[PDB]
Amino acid sequence: SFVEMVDNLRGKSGQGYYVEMTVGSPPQTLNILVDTGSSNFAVGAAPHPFLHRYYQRQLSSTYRDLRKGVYVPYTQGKWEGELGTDLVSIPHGPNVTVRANIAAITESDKFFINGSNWEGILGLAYAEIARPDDSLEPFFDSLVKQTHVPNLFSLQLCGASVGGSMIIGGIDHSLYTGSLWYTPIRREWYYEVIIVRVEINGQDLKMDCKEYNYDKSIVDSGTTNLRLPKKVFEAAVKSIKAASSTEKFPDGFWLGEQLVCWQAGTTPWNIFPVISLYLMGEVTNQSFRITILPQQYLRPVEDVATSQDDCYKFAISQSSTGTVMGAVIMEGFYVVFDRARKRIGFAVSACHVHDEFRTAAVEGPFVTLDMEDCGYN
Ligand SMILES: CC(C)c1cccc(CNCC(O)(O)[C@@H]2C[C@H](C)CCCCCCCCC(=O)N(C)[C@@H](C)C(=O)N2)c1
Repeated sequence: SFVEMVDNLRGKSGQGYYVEMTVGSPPQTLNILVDTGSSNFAVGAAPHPFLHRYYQRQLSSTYRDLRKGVYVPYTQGKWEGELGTDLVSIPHGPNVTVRANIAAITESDKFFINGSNWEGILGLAYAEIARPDDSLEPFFDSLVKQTHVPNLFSLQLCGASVGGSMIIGGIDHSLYTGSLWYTPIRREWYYEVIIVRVEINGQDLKMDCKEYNYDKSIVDSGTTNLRLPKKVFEAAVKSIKAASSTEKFPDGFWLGEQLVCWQAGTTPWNIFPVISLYLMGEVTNQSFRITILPQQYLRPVEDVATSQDDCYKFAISQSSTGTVMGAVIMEGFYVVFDRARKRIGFAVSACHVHDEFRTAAVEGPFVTLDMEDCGYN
């Protein structure tokens, strides 16, 4: 019955992936951004220039006020609203209805995106990072408690306008090839993992592996880019610059500001290196790696000019709050959030990214000593 959930995600490049949901009685249909990097379920509940529609509490006979305010500040963007509960369903999901916490967004800043087609956010991470506090039960915890849906879901985000799948309650084996490789969830707040080694074009960055996880590493479908701590970011940019010194780019390109362009069909993919992230495995001294193609961290963008060339933005950003494995990393992999077994699985997606001589990969096993020391304390 998982086939009913295949291809239930849609989105625009750089504007996230969303699923169709209904809230209230009678059902109100809304597109909800799926975000594994937060734990609040929130919807537009008041007019906004970028909102096509929104939740109208007054029309829901099953709405209940919680008489408590709420606000969420993300790394970029924020909103504030009113808490309440209502009945929720997922048309292209499991065949159930749950009573869930809903933050009715009444005011927001640089959160909704002009013409993005989604009107709310579904935070899939754990209660610990829920606002206002961990007693506000997140959506997925409610789903699992109230129904027979097993405590795991999987995400297949397909790249370049974009689509994918959120398999709720299980794993759909037709969505990936090869074996699934699992990494422990270090702590149940964000989906936190431990990166134990980083290579660029097969060259180890040779840093204290604690730097990779300073101060945490998370898997976050609500973030576009791969975000790296200052020290790691500088090493990676230095390495990617050197591999691609055949050509020249504005330095604002390396900051994610300016885009770069090439004559349609002549993007010089070969001069951009592949990036390998090694993740802590399930057995002692064992890791596995995921390999990222340049087609993943060079995000295609529409050229606002009279030209119809190939234009891209550098989708690796500097971070001050740890490593973020964002959407461009998850694209091309099938990612299993196995909450029941405190682990996250990776496999090559059926909608994988294609190069001519190179391929994205999930390979193991590897031996890695002292992986324990890579976690930050
Ligand atoms: C809420 C708490 C727990 C919290 C606090 C700080 C950091 C985190 C880690 N997760 C951050 C996040 O992924 O949830 C948001 C989601 C977003 C606002 C949701 C709407 C935007 C979706 C499409 C545009 C993506 C551009 C982008 O990449 N962004 C806008 C990053 C910069 C970001 O900030 N994304 C969680």
